[PDB]
Amino acid sequence: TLSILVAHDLQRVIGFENQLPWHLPNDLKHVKKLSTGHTLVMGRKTFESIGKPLPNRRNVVLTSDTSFNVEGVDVIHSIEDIYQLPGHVFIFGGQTLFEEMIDKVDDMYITVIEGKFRGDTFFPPYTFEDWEVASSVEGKLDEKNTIPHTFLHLIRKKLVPR
Ligand SMILES: NC(=O)c1ccc[n+]([C@@H]2O[C@H](COP(=O)([O-])OP(=O)(O)OC[C@H]3O[C@@H](n4cnc5c(N)ncnc54)[C@H](OP(=O)(O)O)[C@@H]3O)[C@@H](O)[C@H]2O)c1
Ligand SMILES: COc1ccc([C@H]2c3cc(OC)c(OC)cc3CNN2C(=O)CCc2cc(Cc3cnc(N)nc3N)cc(OC)c2OC)cc1
Repeated sequence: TLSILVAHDLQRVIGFENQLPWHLPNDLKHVKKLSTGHTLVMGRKTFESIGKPLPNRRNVVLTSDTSFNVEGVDVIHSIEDIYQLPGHVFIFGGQTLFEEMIDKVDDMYITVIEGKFRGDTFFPPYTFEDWEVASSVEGKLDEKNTIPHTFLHLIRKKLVPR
């Protein structure tokens, strides 16, 4: 099973200057809960943004750099390699990988950041015409989590004759 895992704002911004534009602890907890025990596939720039592999899960980094070899990270050099990874694979970012994989994945776990941030990287456009909302859950707010956000689980709709 192959899934997208992403947070994007009301304009589909996902990043600014190789960082998340928002500070939202709850969403990182969301990521931790969904991806723990499973596999993360991310592009080279996304990895360097995090700097280290995330614990208790397989970290896979896609890069053309044959010299890439980081402790705790498996490396792949093409998209085709993704499909031979076992278990639940989460496409973890960033913009380039999302663009390459949005037409290939079974489902998407999207955190809609209900605000407008300055960004320089975006999630590709998509329509709910093509995706069923398996679940939609408002994130709870507090003094440490102040930006409204909604957790979506979207599943690709089957094309049928009507
Ligand atoms: N949910 C979120 O909000 C979220 C999640 C993740 C990341 N982000 C953000 O996304 C932004 C980064 O996105 P990005 O598009 O600039 O970078 P990216 O997708 O993380 O990394 C791009 C790099 O991935 C490698 N790559 C991608 N496709 C490849 C292929 N087919 N074959 C070989 N290598 C491939 C290349 O690395 P080489 O150049 O080394 O070959 C490419 O330069 C950051 O701002 C980050 O904050 C946001
Ligand atoms: C306050 O609660 C926290 C704070 C930090 C974390 C820690 C953490 C620390 C751990 O060890 C204790 C651990 O072990 C199990 C697991 C985890 C899990 N994630 N963590 C991170 O640092 C990664 C955060 C992060 C993600 C993404 C991608 C992403 C973003 N969002 C969406 N929706 N999709 C996504 N593809 C991009 C980032 O930059 C570009 C980034 O860096 C800020 C966990 C919980």
